[PDB]
Amino acid sequence: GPHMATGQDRVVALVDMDCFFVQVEQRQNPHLRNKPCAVVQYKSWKGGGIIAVSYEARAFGVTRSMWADDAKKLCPDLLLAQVRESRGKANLTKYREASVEVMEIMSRFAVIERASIDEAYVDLTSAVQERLQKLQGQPISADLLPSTYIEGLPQGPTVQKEGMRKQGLFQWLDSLQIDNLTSPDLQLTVGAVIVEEMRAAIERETGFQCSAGISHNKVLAKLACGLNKPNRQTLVSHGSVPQLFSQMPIRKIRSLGGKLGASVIEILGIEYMGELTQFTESQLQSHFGEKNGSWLYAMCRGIEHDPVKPRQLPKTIGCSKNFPGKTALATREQVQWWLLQLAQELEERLTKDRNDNDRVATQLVVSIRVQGDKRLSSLRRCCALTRYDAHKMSHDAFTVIKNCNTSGIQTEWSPPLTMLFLCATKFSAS
DNA sequence: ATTATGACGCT
DNA sequence: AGCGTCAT
Ligand SMILES: Nc1ncnc2c1ncn2[C@H]1C[C@H](O)[C@@H](COP(=O)(O)OP(=O)(O)OP(=O)(O)O)O1
Ligand SMILES: [Ca+2]
Ligand SMILES: [Mn+2]
Repeated sequence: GPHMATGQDRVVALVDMDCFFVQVEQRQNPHLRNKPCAVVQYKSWKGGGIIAVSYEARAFGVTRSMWADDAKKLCPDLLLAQVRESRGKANLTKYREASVEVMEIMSRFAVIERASIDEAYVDLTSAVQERLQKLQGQPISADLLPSTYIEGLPQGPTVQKEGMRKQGLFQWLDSLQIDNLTSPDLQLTVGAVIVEEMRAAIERETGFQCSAGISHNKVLAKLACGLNKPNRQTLVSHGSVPQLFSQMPIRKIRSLGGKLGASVIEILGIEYMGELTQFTESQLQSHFGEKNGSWLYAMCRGIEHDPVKPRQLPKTIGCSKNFPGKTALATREQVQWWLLQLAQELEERLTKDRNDNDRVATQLVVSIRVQGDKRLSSLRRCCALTRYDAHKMSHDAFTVIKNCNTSGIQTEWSPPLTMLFLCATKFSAS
C-alpha cells in the first residue's frame, strides 16, 4: 500500500531522430526531401546495403538490411544516397558530426546520456520542478503540447488521426490536478512541455525532426518514443502501464529482444510483458538470475531505476571492416594494408577527439574474425596506445594478432580474415 | 555477402 | 583480460 514504491520519482525522456542518416542526406541534398529514399553503403554487391529508410520509402516495404537492388524491386523510384568511402571503407563522419549538433542542443536543456548515434536520454526531473514553480499553479494548455500523444487515451465515449490525438490530450488535461506540485502525472505533463520545446529547438537549429518518449524511467521512455513516429512524442504514464503491457510482446522491451527474452517466453510459457506480474521476485530470480529477476519483477510493473548517466561523448572510438566471402584477407600484405587503413582513420578521429574533448585514449583493442566462425569476434587482444600514430598502431595491432596465422608460410594468411577491428579505449583527461 | 559501430555483463 | 549479449 503506502510503502509500495511506484517508480514515479523521476521524469525521463528519450529523444530519437527520425530516419536519421536519411535526414542528414536530405538536408544536404534538397532533391531528396519528401521522397522515398534510403542511405546505402557500398554499391557493387547487389546495389549496396541499406542502412536507413525514409518513411515514404517504408510505405513500399523498404527496410534496413535490404540490398538496394531488392529494394528497387519494391520501389522503382527509390532515391539513394551513399555513405562516404575513405581509405577503402565506409566512413560515418558526416553522421557523427550531425549527431554532435543534436546532442549539444539537447544538453542546453538538461543532462543527457548518449545512447546511440541518434538518440539520448534526458533526465528532466529538476527542469520540471523549476517549470512548475514558474507556472504558479496555472493549467497547461493543449497548445503547449501540439505533437503529444497520451498513451491509452482517448477512452470511453474520432475518424482522423490528429482528431484522435487531440481527443486523448484533452481527456488527459481535463483530468489533471495542477494544484499538487508533486503529482507524477503533472510532472510528466510538464516534462512533455519541455520536450516539445527541445524538439522544436532541434528542428529550428538543425533542420532535423525527431520523436520522443516521456515517462518515469528509461525503458518506458524508449518504448513510448516508438509508439507514435515520426515527428511526434508520446507520454506513457504510470497508470497506462497495465493496459499497455497486457498485449505487449516481451521482445519489445529494451534488453529483452534477444536470448533472455526468448527464455522468459519459453520457460514461463507467456507472451506479453504484463503476464510477468504473476511471478514472485524469487521465482524470476530463480530462472534468470538475481539481477535480471529483480529487474523483471519491477519492470513488468512499470518500474526501473537505471539512471540517466551524465555522458554525452562516446566512451570508445573504433574502426571496423568486414571482408566477406571471397574478399577475405589471405596474404600478410593484405592484412597489413587494411590494418593501416583502419589505423589511419582511427588516428584522424582520435586526433580530432583530443582537440575537441581534452582526453586521450590509452588502450588499443584489436579484434579479428576468421573464416568459418560466424561469431562477430573470433579473437580480441589489447595493447598500449601510447602515441596517436597510424603506422605504430597498425604495427602494434599486427604484432598482437600475427600469432593467429596457422599458415606455415611467411607470406600467406590462414585461415583468411573476414573482419578487422581497431578500437581506442580507456580515456584519460588531457 | 545483414555492415559499422558502441555499451555493458560475466567470469 | 577476453568473451558474450544486445543494441542502433
Ligand atoms: N544495424 C545498423 N547498421 C548500420 N547502421 C545502422 C544500423 N541501425 C541503425 N543505423 C544507423 C542508421 C540510422 O539512420 C541511425 C539511427 O538508427 P535508428 O534510430 O534505429 O533508425 P532510424 O533513425 O533510421 O529510423 P527511425 O525513424 O525508425 O528511428 O543509425
Ligand atoms: Ca531514429
Ligand atoms: Mn535510434
